[PDB]
Order: sequence, then C-alpha cells, then structure tokens
Amino acid sequence: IFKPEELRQALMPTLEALYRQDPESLPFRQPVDPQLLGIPDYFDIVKNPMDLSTIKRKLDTGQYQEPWQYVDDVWLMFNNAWLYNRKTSRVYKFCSKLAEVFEQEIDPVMQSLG
Repeated sequence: IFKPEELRQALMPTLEALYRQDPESLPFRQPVDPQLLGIPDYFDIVKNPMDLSTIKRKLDTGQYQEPWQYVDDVWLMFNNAWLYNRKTSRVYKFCSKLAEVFEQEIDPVMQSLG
C-alpha cells in the first residue's frame, strides 16, 4: 500500500520531465477540445481522452492509488495521439518524444517503488 503524498513525490519528477519538453509537451499541456478545433470525429476515435493537465490534477488529488494507474494514464495520452494523428504530424512526432522521455524516467522509479 502507498501513502498518497509519497506516491505523488516518487512520480512527480517523471511528470515534470514530460512538461519540460519544449516544444514537444505543448500539444499535451491541456485537453484536446474537438468543438474548438472543429474535429467532430475525435471522440469517435478517442473514447477516453487524457492530457498532462488531467494527469497532474489526478497525481495531486490522490486519484492514483497505485503506480500503474498513473503509467496507464500516461500511455492512454500517448495512444490517443498515435491513433488519431498522422505518423509524421507534429502531434504524433511530439508524442513519440514524450514517450521516449517517459520510458527513460518511469523505469527506475517503478523499480524503486517495487
């Protein structure tokens, strides 16, 4: 079992690492709004939207009971972008960078948590 503040402390660096990627975090710092973007098909393809600001709020408000729930949300964010977007699009390429950063940061953290 994990204490919520200790879980948040252990995982925050990996979230910070994502946020610090400039420009690659920028499309992910806030939710995709399909109405503002005029992409009505978005929620037909992305059933469970996720972004860095939502992940932050969850990490901050004790919404992850276990480390894997956070990891799943990070992966959901990535998979949504890789499903919806063209491989050579800015969003898709930016997403691949965040995943590269995340895989490098998360792995030693989960080993210390486990």
